[PDB]
Amino acid sequence: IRRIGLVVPSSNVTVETEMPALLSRHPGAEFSFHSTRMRMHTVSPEGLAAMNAQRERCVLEIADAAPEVILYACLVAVMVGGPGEHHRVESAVAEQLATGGSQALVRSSAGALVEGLRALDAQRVALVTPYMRPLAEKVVAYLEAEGFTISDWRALEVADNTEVGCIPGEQVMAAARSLDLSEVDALVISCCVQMPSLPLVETAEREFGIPVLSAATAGAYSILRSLDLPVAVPGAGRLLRQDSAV
Amino acid sequence: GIRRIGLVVPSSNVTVETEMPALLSRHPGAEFSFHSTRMRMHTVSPEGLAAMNAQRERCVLEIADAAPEVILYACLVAVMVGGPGEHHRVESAVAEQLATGGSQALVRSSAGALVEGLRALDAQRVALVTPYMRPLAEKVVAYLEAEGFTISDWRALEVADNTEVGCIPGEQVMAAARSLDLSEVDALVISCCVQMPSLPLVETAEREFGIPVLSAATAGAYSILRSLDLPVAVPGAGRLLRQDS
Ligand SMILES: [Ca+2]
Repeated sequence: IRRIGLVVPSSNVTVETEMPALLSRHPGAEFSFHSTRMRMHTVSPEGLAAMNAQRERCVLEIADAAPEVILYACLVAVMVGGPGEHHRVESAVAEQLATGGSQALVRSSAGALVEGLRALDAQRVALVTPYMRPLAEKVVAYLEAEGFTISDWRALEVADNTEVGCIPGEQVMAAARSLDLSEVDALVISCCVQMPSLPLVETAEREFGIPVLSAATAGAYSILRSLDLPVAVPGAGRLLRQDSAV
Repeated sequence: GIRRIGLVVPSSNVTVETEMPALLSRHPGAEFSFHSTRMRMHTVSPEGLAAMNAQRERCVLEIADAAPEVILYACLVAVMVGGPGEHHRVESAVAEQLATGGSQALVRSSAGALVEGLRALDAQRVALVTPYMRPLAEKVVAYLEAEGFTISDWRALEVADNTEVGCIPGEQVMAAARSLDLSEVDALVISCCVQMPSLPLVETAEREFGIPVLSAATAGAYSILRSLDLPVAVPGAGRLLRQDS
């Protein structure tokens, strides 16, 4: 049993749901999940700001559980900091654990997404997101700093975090179908930790004929690579079954 | 046996072609050949920089022709002036040019190799020496900050002529090192520029400062080795270049 530490916005309900679910289809490894929450309700530069300020407390709480990896699941709070903020966040967290002899590895949803995209050899990218436009635009800037080209994106503009957790798959699929994907390497069908997408990932891949992924499947990828386990997890798109194919 | 390295250099750049073979012919397990094409530039300003960069595609066909095993785009400041993550885009563009027309040569840029080498060292807190004008020096800093490094101090020698840069004494570079505070620093980038001479200074720097030092040239040397899947074991220049021994 591998203990995974989750740092999540208090109103987030989708990471604690999707991570266990797909990681339970792993061929030989078994996992357990352990959360600490940072208070946020409205996804705004101010909502993000007050949340992010709680990190120090959360890291301390979750390290008490001695997990093998900690996933800092606050994706948009990282990216609103702009170019390479996931490095300085992951670093800050590592530094903090180093103060107390924790052995935990660190990954973030922002890092993982970059990792999944690079694992795909993706250059041209499209994304679907529930954010307001100004925020959607920040996610896009951040990705372009990582070398990707955002050809097309969609922002459903749903600011209340609770409501984001309730976006139906059909709203998400429709936005995805409105996209021009002809010149696109990968579709990030959920660029948000909160917006559900899991039951969609595999089907979208089949329909669109290009790799599909989300913050969650990419988190699951990062996690698996960090614990040296086979990425051979079925039904969550090609990203997650790289070692079954090569 | 002999591994064909490609160099795409600024026309007035002199150091890359001196240092890259200097250190790389010090490998006990492989020998190398160097070959280049030139993008004209005389003034290291946003103007000349852009007009140099516009020459990339011609340069890259020219060198493909020789069929290098790796093509080093040899510009650092010319890459970093174009914004966070520019090296990815430039490498991608070159790479795509090559495949479009046969060549399988691997692609690396100094800017890239710099980060790769900082990262292989496990550096977070970095100090640096540059020849540049401050406005470009700050751009190089911003670029490295977006790559997740903390630039805790830097010197900027402020020498706009690329020829002046190359004629740059070890009196000056070594002096700047000693200038910077390094009591929190993990790695020295003793020269951020592929034009500014640094090498004789470098292996000593480490033994002097107790810390991993490097430069674009050495960092590009490291990156080349890794790309060619050769052991990194090159003398006289930092653990970075001798970390497999
Ligand atoms: Ca990067």
